Amino acid sequence: PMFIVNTNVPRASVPDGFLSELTQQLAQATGKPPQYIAVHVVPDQLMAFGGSSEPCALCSLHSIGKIGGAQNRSYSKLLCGLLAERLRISPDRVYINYYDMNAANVGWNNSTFA
Amino acid sequence: PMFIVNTNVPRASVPDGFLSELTQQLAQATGKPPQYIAVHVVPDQLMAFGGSSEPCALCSLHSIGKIGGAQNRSYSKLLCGLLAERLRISPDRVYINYYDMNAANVGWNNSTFA
Amino acid sequence: PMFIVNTNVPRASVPDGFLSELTQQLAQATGKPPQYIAVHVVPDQLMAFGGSSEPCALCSLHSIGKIGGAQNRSYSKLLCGLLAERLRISPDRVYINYYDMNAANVGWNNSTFA
Ligand SMILES: Oc1ccc(-n2cc(-c3ccc4ccccc4n3)nn2)cc1
Repeated sequence: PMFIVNTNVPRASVPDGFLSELTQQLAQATGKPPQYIAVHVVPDQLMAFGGSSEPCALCSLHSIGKIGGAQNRSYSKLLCGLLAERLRISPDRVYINYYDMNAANVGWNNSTFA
Repeated sequence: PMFIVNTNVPRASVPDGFLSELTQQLAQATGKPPQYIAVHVVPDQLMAFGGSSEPCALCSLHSIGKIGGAQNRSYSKLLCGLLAERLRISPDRVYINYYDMNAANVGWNNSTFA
Repeated sequence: PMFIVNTNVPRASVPDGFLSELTQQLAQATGKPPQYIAVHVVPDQLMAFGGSSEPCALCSLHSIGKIGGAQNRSYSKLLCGLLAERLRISPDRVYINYYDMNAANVGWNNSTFA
C-alpha cells in the first residue's frame, strides 16, 4: 500500500518516528505486511482548505484491495487521528482519496502484481 | 473538492491571492461551497512537457460528482484561462486530470463522505 | 501521457537528460508522439518503503488508453530499469500506479480530449 500526505505544516513540526508510525499503523489496519507499505510525507506546502491557510492535509491511500466503505471509514479515523495527534491538524481540514488498485495496474520489481 | 497544480514556474511568479482566486473560481464553476474546496500549488518543479521545459503544468481536480463531459470542458477553459493569465503558462502545455470520486472513497473528519 | 516520479534520492543524483530520456522512452513505449508526453521528477522527498529510508520511488503513469496487463508489465520493466540505471534505486523499492484515463476526464488547451 501507499499513503501520501501533503501538508502546509512545516517540516520541523513533523516528528522523528512519524514515517515508522504511519508504516506500522497502516500495516495493522490494512493487514498488508509492513514490507509492502510506502509512506510519503510532504511538509511546507503551499495549500489552502476552504479559503484559509490554517494547518491542513491532502492525502491519498492506494491499495490492492482492502478498500471499501467500512474499511475507508476506519482508515480515516486512524489517519485523521495521527494527523491530529502528531501534526496538530484538525480532522475537518483533512481530505483523503482512497484508491482500490487492480493488481495489473501496479508496477513493482520490473513487473506488476498481476 | 481537491485541486492540485504542479508547475515548473517559480514560487515568486505565483501571485498573492492565487489560492483565493482558485478557491473562489472552482466554487462558482462546480457549485461546491468555497469552505470545502482545498487547493494546492507546487511551483519550482523539475518537469517537461513535450520534451521542453518552457512553462507548463499538470493539474488534478478530485470531486464527488460535478465531473462530466461538459463540466470538465468548462473547467479546463476556466483553469487554463487562470493558469495563462496569472502564471503565464500556455494552455497547450497544461494537462488536467478530472477524477469523479465515490463518497465512500473520500475521507474527511474522522469518517468518509458516505 | 504523464509520468511522475517522487523519490528520496537527492536533486544532484538526477543526471542531466533524465527528463528528456523519460520523454523519449515513454514516447516509444506508449506509442505517442513526444509532443504529448509530460514528465515530472520530484527528488529529496521525505519517504519510506517497507519502513526503510534506503533509496525508493513512487511513480504514476496516466494515459488515455495504452494501459493494460501486458503493457503495464512492459512499462514497469522499462521504467524500473531507468530508475535503477540512472538513480541507483533498487527495482523492489519502486511502486508505479497506472491509470487509464477517459478522454473526457483529461483537460488540455482550454478543452478536454473527449
Ligand atoms: O479528494 C477529494 C474528493 C472529493 C471531495 N469533495 C468534497 C465535497 C463536498 C464537500 C462539502 C459539500 C457541501 C455542500 C455541497 C457539496 C459538498 N461537496 N465534494 N467532493 C473532496 C476531496
